Amino acid sequence: LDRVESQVFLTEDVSANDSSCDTTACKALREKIETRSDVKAVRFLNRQQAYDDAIRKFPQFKDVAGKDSFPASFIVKLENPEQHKDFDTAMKGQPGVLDVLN
Repeated sequence: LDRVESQVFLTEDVSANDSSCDTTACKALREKIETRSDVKAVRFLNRQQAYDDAIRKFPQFKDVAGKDSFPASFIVKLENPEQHKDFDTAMKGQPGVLDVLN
């Protein structure tokens, strides 16, 4: 068990109709994250998965949310939980990054 993971949400261009992070922008951002010395692993959650996860927890949005109104993200494992503070800051300053949680 990793105690914490970082979730890096992507702006709407990065993830558009991209189910597996196969577009130029998504790959460019993944590579910028993966090659950081403080990053252990990265996995991608597409817009469809983000919708399913959100609507599961908040069905109230069902009538107003389009199938792509929930941002995609990278779930990132760091080498240790202490590394999350400066990682978050760095990620928030990356073109294509919407927000960072945890």
